[PDB]
Amino acid sequence: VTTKIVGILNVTEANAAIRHATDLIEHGADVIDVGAESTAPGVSPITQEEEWSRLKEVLPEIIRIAHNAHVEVSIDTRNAKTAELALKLGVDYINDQGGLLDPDMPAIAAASSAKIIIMHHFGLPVSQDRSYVGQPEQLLNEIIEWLCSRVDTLIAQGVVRERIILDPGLGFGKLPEYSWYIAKNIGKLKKLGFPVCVGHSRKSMFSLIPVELSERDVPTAMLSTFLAQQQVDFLRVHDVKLTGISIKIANLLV
Ligand SMILES: Nc1nc2ncc(COP(=O)(O)O)nc2c(=O)[nH]1
Ligand code: NA
Repeated sequence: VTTKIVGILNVTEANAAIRHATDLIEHGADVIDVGAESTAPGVSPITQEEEWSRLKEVLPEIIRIAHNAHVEVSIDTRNAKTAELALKLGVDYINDQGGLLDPDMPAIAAASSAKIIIMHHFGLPVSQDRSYVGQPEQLLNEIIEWLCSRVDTLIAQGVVRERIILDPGLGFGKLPEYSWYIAKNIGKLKKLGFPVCVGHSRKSMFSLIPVELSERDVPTAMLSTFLAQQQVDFLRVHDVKLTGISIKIANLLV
């Protein structure tokens, strides 16, 4: 099971971010995903310029410390300019949570040879007015078509096919029942032949198993084990130690 641990580093103090990145490295992260725009339901969006001013103080040291430890760095942004600036600093992935919502994102990814995650959503920020209703199978078919259209855009604009990673965006306009349905059927997304990233960690989908937000890391790890068994290529998680345990258990079940 080649599943990589993508440790979440939210910077929404610079010194505290460096300490968190260091702890994520020491507990076994394969990638540090650095993000400065909270996408939580009540959050109003910040500008790309404000986003970058939060990142530019921490990203050089995080990149140095991670690369020194042979850990990669991902930039979690919907803005092509932020991805471009982060790429100049040396990050390894664009985690394009907007899924080419910025029309300049393909040019940035292609001109940088970076790996790119594109994540499905019903618009950002999330809204209860923009939420899927209907048959769960049809939702999965829609997510696949939405992602495939964006894959085509990237390849046409010069992004190599091997560098594209697909993420269904659990929770983004997806009520808990639908997010579990997608996770359970993640193999159908995997059958497209692209690496898959899943971001289930602490998500409101766990409200369905009455587990409140503060206690969700252990339930997250239970699902992490299942996702690792399905050969999901990247898990975007808060607790890197527990996720390492989940992947080792999946390996022992092969
Ligand atoms: N690729 C990807 N990126 C993401 N970025 C942010 C969040 C929001 O979750 P957080 O508030 O816990 O960071 N979820 C995802 C996700 O599921 N996939
Ligand atoms: Na590296």
